[PDB]
Amino acid sequence: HMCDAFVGTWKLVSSENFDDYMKEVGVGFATRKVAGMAKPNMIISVNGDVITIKSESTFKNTEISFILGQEFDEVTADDRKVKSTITLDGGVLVHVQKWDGKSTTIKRKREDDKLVVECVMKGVTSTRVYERA
Ligand SMILES: [C][C][C][C][C][C]SC1=NC([O])=N([C]C2=[C]N=[C][C]=[C]2)C([S])=N1
Repeated sequence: HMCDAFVGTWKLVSSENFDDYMKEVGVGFATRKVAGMAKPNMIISVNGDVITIKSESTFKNTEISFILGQEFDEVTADDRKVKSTITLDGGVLVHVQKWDGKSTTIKRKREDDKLVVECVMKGVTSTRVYERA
């Protein structure tokens, strides 16, 4: 019952600073535009120790599966090849991506009836709020 409050199908309801976050990450113009237009559903499931997170939109359908604390290689929606580790820290799922000497952290937390995603790259934070579908 690790992560139960995260499990489910979630729909994006608001975004702030995502274009600026993607700029800082290095996402190019055309991908930023089409990805910033995405209205993703985030689908989170658990089977034993394996957590799966899917992001589905008209831009891309992506899926990762992982065990907490155990690094994996990921291809991101914007085609970076990154090394990822996801942990649960005080109720927050913390996802760190490392590539080309850079790092970004994506945090997922439950707040009221929302799932709030905070994406940080150097000084820039984007907040992406989801509700149950
Ligand atoms: C750069 C990226 C792009 C994307 C595109 C599509 S939409 C979406 N997806 C996803 O997954 N998410 C989570 C994350 C991850 N990573 C990073 C950040 C975040 C969100 S909130 N949204």
